[PDB]
Amino acid sequence: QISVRGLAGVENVTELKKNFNRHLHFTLVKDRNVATPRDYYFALAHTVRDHLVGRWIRTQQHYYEKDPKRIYYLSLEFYMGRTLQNTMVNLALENACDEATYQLGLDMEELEEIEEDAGLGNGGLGRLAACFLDSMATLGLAAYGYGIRYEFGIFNQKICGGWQMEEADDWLRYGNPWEKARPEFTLPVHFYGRVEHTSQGAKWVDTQVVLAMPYDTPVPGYRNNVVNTMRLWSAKAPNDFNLGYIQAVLDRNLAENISRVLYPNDNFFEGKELRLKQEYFVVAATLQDIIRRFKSSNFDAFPDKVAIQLNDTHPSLAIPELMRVLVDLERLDWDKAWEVTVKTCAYTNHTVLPEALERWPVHLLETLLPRHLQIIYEINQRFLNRVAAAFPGDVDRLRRMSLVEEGAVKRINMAHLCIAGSHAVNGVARIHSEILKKTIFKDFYELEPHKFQNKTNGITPRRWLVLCNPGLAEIIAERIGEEYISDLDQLRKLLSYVDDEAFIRDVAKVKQENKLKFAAYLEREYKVHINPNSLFDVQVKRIHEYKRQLLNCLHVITLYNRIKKEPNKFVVPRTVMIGGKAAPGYHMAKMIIKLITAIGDVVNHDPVVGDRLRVIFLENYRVSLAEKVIPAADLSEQISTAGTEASGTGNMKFMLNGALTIGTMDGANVEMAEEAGEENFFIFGMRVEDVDRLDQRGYNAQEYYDRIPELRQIIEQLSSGFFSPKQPDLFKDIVNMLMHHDRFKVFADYEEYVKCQERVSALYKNPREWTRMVIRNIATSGKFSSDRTIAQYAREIWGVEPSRQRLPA
Amino acid sequence: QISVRGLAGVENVTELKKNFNRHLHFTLVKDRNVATPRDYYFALAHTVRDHLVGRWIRTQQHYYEKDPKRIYYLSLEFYMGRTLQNTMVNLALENACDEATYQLGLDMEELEEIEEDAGLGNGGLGRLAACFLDSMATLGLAAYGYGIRYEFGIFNQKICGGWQMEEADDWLRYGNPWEKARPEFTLPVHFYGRVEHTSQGAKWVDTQVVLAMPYDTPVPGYRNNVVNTMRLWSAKAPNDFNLGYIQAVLDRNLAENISRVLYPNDNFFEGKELRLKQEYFVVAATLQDIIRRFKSSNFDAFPDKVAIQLNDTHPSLAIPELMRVLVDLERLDWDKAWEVTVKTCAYTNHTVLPEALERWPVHLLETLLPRHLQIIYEINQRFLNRVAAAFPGDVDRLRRMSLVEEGAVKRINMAHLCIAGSHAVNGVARIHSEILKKTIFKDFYELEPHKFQNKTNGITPRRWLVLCNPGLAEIIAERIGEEYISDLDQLRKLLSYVDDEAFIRDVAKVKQENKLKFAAYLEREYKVHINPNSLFDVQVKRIHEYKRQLLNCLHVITLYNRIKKEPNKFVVPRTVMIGGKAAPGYHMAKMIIKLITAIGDVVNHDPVVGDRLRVIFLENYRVSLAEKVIPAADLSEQISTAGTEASGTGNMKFMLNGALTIGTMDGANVEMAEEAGEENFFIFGMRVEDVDRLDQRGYNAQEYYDRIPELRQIIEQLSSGFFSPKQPDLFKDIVNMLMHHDRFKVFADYEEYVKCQERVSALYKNPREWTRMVIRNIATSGKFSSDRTIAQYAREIWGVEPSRQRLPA
Ligand SMILES: O=c1cc(-c2ccc(F)cc2)oc2cc(O)cc(O)c12
Ligand SMILES: O=c1cc(-c2ccc(F)cc2)oc2cc(O)cc(O)c12
Repeated sequence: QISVRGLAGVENVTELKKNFNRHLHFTLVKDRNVATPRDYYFALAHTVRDHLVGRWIRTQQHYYEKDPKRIYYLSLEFYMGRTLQNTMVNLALENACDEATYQLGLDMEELEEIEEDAGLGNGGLGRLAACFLDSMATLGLAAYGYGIRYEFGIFNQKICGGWQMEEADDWLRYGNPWEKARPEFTLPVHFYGRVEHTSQGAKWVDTQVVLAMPYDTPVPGYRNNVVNTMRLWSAKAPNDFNLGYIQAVLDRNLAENISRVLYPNDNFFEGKELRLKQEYFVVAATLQDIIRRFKSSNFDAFPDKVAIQLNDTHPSLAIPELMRVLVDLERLDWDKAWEVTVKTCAYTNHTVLPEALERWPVHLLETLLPRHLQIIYEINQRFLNRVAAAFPGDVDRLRRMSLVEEGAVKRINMAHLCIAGSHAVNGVARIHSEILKKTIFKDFYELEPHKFQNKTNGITPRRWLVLCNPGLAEIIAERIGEEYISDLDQLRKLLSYVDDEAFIRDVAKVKQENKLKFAAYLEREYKVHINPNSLFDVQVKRIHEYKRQLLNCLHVITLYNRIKKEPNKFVVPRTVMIGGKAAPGYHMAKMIIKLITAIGDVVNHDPVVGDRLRVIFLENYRVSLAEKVIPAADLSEQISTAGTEASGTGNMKFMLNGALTIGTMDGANVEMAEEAGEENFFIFGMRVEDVDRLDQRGYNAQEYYDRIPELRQIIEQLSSGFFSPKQPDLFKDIVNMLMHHDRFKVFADYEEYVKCQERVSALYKNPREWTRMVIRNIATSGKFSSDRTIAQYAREIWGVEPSRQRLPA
Repeated sequence: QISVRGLAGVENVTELKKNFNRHLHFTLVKDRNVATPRDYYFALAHTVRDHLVGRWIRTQQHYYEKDPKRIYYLSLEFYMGRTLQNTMVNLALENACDEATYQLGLDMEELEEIEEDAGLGNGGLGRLAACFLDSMATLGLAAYGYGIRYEFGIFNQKICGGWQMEEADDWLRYGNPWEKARPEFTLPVHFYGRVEHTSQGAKWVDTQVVLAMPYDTPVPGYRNNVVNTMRLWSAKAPNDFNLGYIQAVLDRNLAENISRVLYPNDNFFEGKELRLKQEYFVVAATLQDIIRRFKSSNFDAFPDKVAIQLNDTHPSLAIPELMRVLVDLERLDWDKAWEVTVKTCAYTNHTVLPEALERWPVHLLETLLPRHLQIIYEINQRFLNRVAAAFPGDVDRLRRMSLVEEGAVKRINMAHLCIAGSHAVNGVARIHSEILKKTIFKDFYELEPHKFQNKTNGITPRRWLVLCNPGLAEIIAERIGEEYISDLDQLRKLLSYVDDEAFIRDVAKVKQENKLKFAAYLEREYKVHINPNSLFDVQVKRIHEYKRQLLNCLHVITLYNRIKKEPNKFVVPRTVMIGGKAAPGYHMAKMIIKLITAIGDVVNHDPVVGDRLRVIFLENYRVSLAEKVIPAADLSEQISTAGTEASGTGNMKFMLNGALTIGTMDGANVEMAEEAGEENFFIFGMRVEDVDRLDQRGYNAQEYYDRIPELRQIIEQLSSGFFSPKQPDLFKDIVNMLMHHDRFKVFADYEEYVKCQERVSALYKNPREWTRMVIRNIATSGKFSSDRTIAQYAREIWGVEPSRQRLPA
């Protein structure tokens, strides 16, 4: 059909069809008379998996022969989404499979929809890991993703009576054809026990053993024939475990609970034992595997052969674990073991919000990991000795920098552990990296300025353009070729097309087609009727106070009130779509979801409004829904309070896909506006400096309420029960937070947000100028490719050279 | 190599090799450089599975088209063992695979050893189910095995310090290539709740739902291209289940515990709730599936299209369940629903031992299955009304026959439910069936004499001859052809060879080869050194008081004492091998294992004994060990107290494989001796009538102890600590039971057992006459083919005609 989807050759097609029918018969044990669409999906998945195998075997082979430095990306989260379409894209099989399936009388797009998302992450951090794996494969790095194969990923979200309800995400019920179990590489992980000191060193004894069984998933690079590995551990009980009889067998569950379920908190730390178990489990199994590989190539060369990247502090125990192995098992002296550890490990920080910081109570570590605690204290002592020598007399510095926090309960600051034990610490956007150096890690920065770097986040243009937006991919490719898909900076060439009538027509056409398709998807799957001619105003991301969905709610209510005041006046019609999950125990986040739906109930059913204003809560926001809605968006809402959103990646996805951004100077928004030019971005609100000025004098929300009549009216509607006539006090908690306890200064930005929203509507009245600005955005979106990010990691942290050379087929 | 293993054609072999290499690459994702023997096993398993698929699809297809009466064998146990070799045998692929693997440089026999047993049963009952599936497929019956896919089968048995230790049988760790998950046929099963009565009948409401997900395993018939289905249910939680968050997900375990583990009791009832859950779970899912199939062909024709065979009372709830569906859901009147139920259901009884009888407390049924209880009471009332009309005034009869037993706790007699709700009740050997009519079911028999039948047990000559003893299979086939493998009566033709010098030579040679192979297997796997020239005296079966392993121990100790008395006298050398599992909570059974090993410690280490007497406990007796040891045996020990062993099947396996039997007139032993002639069997001990005479006057063990000096010496050795020098009182419980509380009258049979054992040794001194008697045994073993058994079931219970006609390939 379209060119970027590749060739459908006669041979190729015939072959895919034969293999499809072979899998249906032999793999699925079905004839064409009893097969369901699910069987068909499975037959196709196996057929495509077949094309990976040789490449996967050869790539792993090639790494053994060449022995390059290996990158180990340790994450508790990999937010992969669906694998089928991504695999086809990367193997150039898409058109061939479309053709092959078509000829069997099947719609490939209908089959694609049957695949469960691998929702093994919460949000930005987990998706960053996924984009990274794609880029690392595309850049020919010998890189391995290591995590946990959770039986249950992020919960499926249902709305009932406007409230979020959580359901178990049983993504493995029907089987996963993409993974290969490797039981022969099963490893023991130890817990509990106690430490004996002997003649020749400390001994960790009387432990409980859980086994870690690995599952490997192929990670194909873009058309280079590279297939890297994602290795995820599953917990299994040993067979002597517990071993009246029945109960002992049933108690095997206790041990396997470790890999059972993803904790569904985004930027929130919950200090539960099961969570620490997961953190140690992935670290212990991963490090044994790393060391085993290494010895099949003296520890002096370890950092020349191994890089370990820590995705947040979740795998911070890799630092004490590597020490434990080097010192207790391999019998290296402390100082050498330490040198090796620091040169191997690097730490990526993802947020400055205090409630996200991992601070583990000591009593927990004491019981579960007694040896690791001793090692942590030893690290703390030696670290503080270095600090005291550098800053003699500065006792306050000593307590601020300690890995151990005194207080009610003593805790370990895992972020402090990470900085101490890493040769590099990076934030995830320039402004975030600056804030790390100015504020929370200032002391660490003054001690070791060389450790601190920036690596601005990115997204893969494979999933986030070619895959989800083939029509845009194609019109770009018509003008400038296909090379940009693995070299996104090439999009700058689109700037010479900003005054091309045909290209303007194409850009707008693709946007319109995307909106029609999405509007249809809404009606089919969720019986809702949206005007496709309206401006699509979308905020999709986890529900959070800092992300300020509430600010969007205030704008929505304002438009509503303006319409009612003057019903017979023109306004640019909008569909406001808001979507995301709240963490199950985050009450405020759950109230915001309810507020959103309650506004919809009023707005969507008002006859005077008509199709001028629609408010839709998009249920079950996940990767596969992002792929649908992001291409359909006109306006991206990126409206976190300045200094709170470390980077964001949603922002970049929308820039790439032809939406304009309304946002604060926060996270990568600053770099996006810099790349596109401020005149091509809808910037509003306090800067970082403004927020600090307001904090110095104190944030009084009442001042805003007293001075802005439009705002007062909204707060009164909320309070009086305009939005909740049966429970008039439903939203008392919300009004109250906004008036008395708003950490995120919603009111402070309200006035500038509304004015800036008026400028958006004004530009939308002028399609040509809208589209011209869109082009300026897409054309400058190159920096935000994860290819750029990973090449920066490779060169400035890992000490490896990326490559775009094909392995042989 | 050998003829019964089939042709290895050039095409066949080439083809298997291609498919083997295809699976290694594509299925297992391995090159020949990294593959382990386990990978090789898996590649072969997939390759053989491929040959089943078309046949499986066509057979299921054929049953839909022809719509024959369907047989549903409901068992909580299917003791399948390994599948690979059995599949090859039934598809005639064995030599071809041997050749194909050989050419790849692999030993097929080494690969076969890597397969886990599917140990989804305890002993006789579970193995009977497996043999039946084989026969039903071989006789072209449209038959389905229905059970539970336990995650853990019968525990792996280790001996430590002579004691049994249990380990979890994690048979699914590496995957099962033989099963196909069918998630699309998932069904709800309900538990708990309460009953509302309405205008239109009773309604079971507020239930908890567990899902039943089926896994299908192919059951190939012998060379007829028939492949039937074994469908096993796995328990899965619904996704709204429990749905703070984490705990709700972790609690999904509660529901899935149902299919987690096989209860390891043989002929023992344990009234645990989890066990009742399993019983209902398999019944509820099975019946929905049966009815669904039926409606895709009015309930008047149900029994013309459906037979349900109940393997013991374990699935007795099928009777109230079928009523519940017919009455509550389908709205049939009681009497019609009942007629349908009786005409559909048939009950096989497996034992008369009182501790095996399922008697479920009412409070348990009340809570878990309140509707089923009401239906059971309704059945009871109507049944007792029929009894009162037939036997007016006989109040005692009424209480004896009640389905409900009064007492401490009220209980339901599930066996009574089965007789009431079945058109046929069979025992499992002639003498057992007679005892059912004379004793425990006399009342039921007097009411409905037409219900009571015999169906003498059998074993499949595929697994139990061709597969485990190819060398015997071959020399038989040399004289009489291959037809006997599916028509075992043909073995009678061997009687014309009883005076053939060559055939005598062959029989003895094969026995000798089997003993060499087994003796080697002992050294390799368990570092033990046995004289292959000795008589192999084997007792393999579950450890039980009724099976009288202790009687064997007494004989062993007697030979020991005789040798010591007169060291310099000739005795026929013996290896006594005893093996089997004790139920984990059966203290006595566990003490017997320890006694066995303690005798070995004394006997095997006595220099004066030499290699004249060896005592070996065979660890982890299971199906795949039976396949090795049974062909190697000279003497089969079948020595249960008369009237206790309903049938036995071990007895038949050994008769088929060239061992002579020493046994009591118990179970099928009576029919075996009748088939072979008593002169060709070593019969000893009390008959049934003798046991009854002894019970009438009282069993005084002391009388035996006082009159038999040889016996007194043994009891004194036991007591004084001859066998346990460090714990002198170790065996106090055993001496005590033997002296004061022996239900099984070990002493009563001791004297006759020893004399009869002397006759065995005497015949063994004469190889030619030994072998001639062996031939008379093999030659008359035809009746004990499960083909005979199933043809009897088909004709006299199910109302279907067996067939030996090939389906097209
Ligand atoms: O997931 C959560 C996130 C947040 C949060 C608040 C404010 C920030 F700035 C950042 C995160 O708070 C919580 C409070 C709870 O009691 C339970 C929760 O699950 C959360
Ligand atoms: O598995 C068992 C079998 C028997 C048994 C005894 C005598 C017979 F005649 C038959 C069976 O007794 C038991 C007693 C227990 O306390 C626990 C057990 O697990 C068992």
